Order: sequence, then C-alpha cells, then structure tokens
Amino acid sequence: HMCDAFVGTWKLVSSENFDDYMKEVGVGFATRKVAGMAKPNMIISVNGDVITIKSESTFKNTEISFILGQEFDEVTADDRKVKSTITLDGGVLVHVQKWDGKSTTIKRKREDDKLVVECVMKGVTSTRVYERA
Ligand SMILES: O=c1cc(O)ccn1Cc1ccc(Cl)c(Oc2ccccc2)c1
Repeated sequence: HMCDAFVGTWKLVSSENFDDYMKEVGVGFATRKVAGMAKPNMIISVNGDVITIKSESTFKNTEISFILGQEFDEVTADDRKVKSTITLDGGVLVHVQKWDGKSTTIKRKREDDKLVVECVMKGVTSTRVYERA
C-alpha cells in the first residue's frame, strides 16, 4: 500500500524553470525545446514490490520499473545512461540519477489533488505539477 496515493494516470498542468534545469543537466538546445513543449501523461502502477512509472508524450515515451532502494540502470528521455535509485522518504518518492560524476534528484510528492515533481540539478530547481487525468 506503499505508493497508493501515487497510483494512477496524471497529466502535466504547469512547469516552472524546466529549461534551466535541463540546461544544468546538460541537455542540448533542440532536445530542450521539444521536451519543454511536451505535456506528458505520467502513469504510476504497483504490482507487489515492483513500481512502474511510464511517461507518455509526443516527445518520448519512457518506462521504468523498480523496487525501492534497489539500483537500476536507466536511459533517460534525453539519452543519458544513468544509475538510478528510488526510495520513499517521508512519503516522497526520491529518484537519484548518477552519471559521469554528476547527480540529479527528482522528487515526486502528493500535495492536495496534485502530484508535484521537483527536479534539482546543483542550485537549479524546477517544479512541475500534474493533475489526475
Ligand atoms: O520523467 C520526468 C517527468 C517530469 O515531470 C520531469 C522530469 N522527468 C525526467 C526527465 C528528464 C529529462 C528530460 Cl529531457 C525530460 O523531458 C521530458 C519532458 C517531457 C516528457 C518526457 C521527458 C524528463
């Protein structure tokens, strides 16, 4: 019942500072422009210990499946090959990606009827808000 309030289908409704976050991460111009236009669906499901997070958009479709605390190799939408670990910390899903001596963290939290996604790269934070679809 660990992630019950995350399960479902969520649609992006607002984004702030995502271009700057992507710049900090090293995403190139053309990918930033097309990625930043996207209005993804985030689909979260759980089956036993396995959590699946899908992102569906006109830009890319991605899917990760994982067990909390158990590292996995991930190819990100911007084609980084990263080692990821996702944990639950105080009811927040915390997703750390490591590559090339760098690290970024994506936090997903339930707040009122929204799912709020905060992406941090060094001093740059972006906040993305999703609503139930
Ligand atoms: O998977 C998520 C969901 C978010 O809201 C924010 C970051 N991340 C991770 C993330 C990482 C890099 C890029 Cl380029 C990215 O761009 C998109 C944009 C739209 C659709 C798919 C990928 C999303």
